[PDB]
Amino acid sequence: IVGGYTCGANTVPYQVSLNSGYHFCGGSLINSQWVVSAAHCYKSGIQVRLGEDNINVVEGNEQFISASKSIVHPSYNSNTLNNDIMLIKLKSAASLNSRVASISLPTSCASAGTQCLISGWGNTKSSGTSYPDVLKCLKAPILSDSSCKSAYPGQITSNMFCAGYLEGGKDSCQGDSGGPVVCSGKLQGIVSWGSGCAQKNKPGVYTKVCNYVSWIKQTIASN
Ligand SMILES: *[C@](=O)([C]([C][C][C][N]C([N])=[N])[N]C(=O)[C]1[C][C]([O])[C]N1C([C])=O)C1=NC2=C([C]=[C][C]=[C]2)S1
Ligand SMILES: [Ca+2]
Repeated sequence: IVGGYTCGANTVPYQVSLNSGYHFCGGSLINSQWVVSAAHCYKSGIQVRLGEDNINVVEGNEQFISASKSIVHPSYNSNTLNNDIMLIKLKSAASLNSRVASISLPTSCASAGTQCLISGWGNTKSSGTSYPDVLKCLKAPILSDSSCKSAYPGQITSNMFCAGYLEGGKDSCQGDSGGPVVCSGKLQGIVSWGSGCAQKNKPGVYTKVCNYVSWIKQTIASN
């Protein structure tokens, strides 16, 4: 997260870190046994880390649970990142508490202009590299589909939306993928991609979760 601020220990209880010997992507807890992340974050041997703040220090509120299965969206396209979403099941149910909580799925898609909270342990510099150990936060509005497609002509599908500021300086970045975009108490986006980080006229692109609620509910119910 570039241009954001330190969230505060466990102020984002649904935020999870996907670990394969090191943090490689973020994710969102949707219930005690399931996590939502980006399809491009898929890999074998994933360990979900909940209740984290400083990912390099065991502070006392974390729960490390191995994934038992991963399900990449049936229409995921690794080249264009269309349908960039995946489900990860925990080998054992997480113990839900105030610092480890699930985030609700959308009932309807959010409108442009709606303010959202984007979070992650990604790079904090737009022209360099500096990874934070504590969770970073960023308030960002959903941009019109017009400004989104204008910035990325021919690259935006109906399964993506842009959020951020066209002026640049504030945005998600590498290390944030798979992470949450929460608006009005619901998971509306998943950190997906973008042109560089926090660059003017190049806002962050996020998977549009509202288009997948049906798939998520049916998939988790059958697995
Ligand atoms: C993700 O943390 C980043 C998030 C980038 C957010 N960008 C924005 N908000 N301006 N995404 C990657 O860097 C993606 C994935 C690839 O398809 C290409 N790239 C683009 C164009 O954004 C990460 N994803 C990966 C990382 C490391 C290795 C593989 C995927 S970090
Ligand atoms: Ca920790």
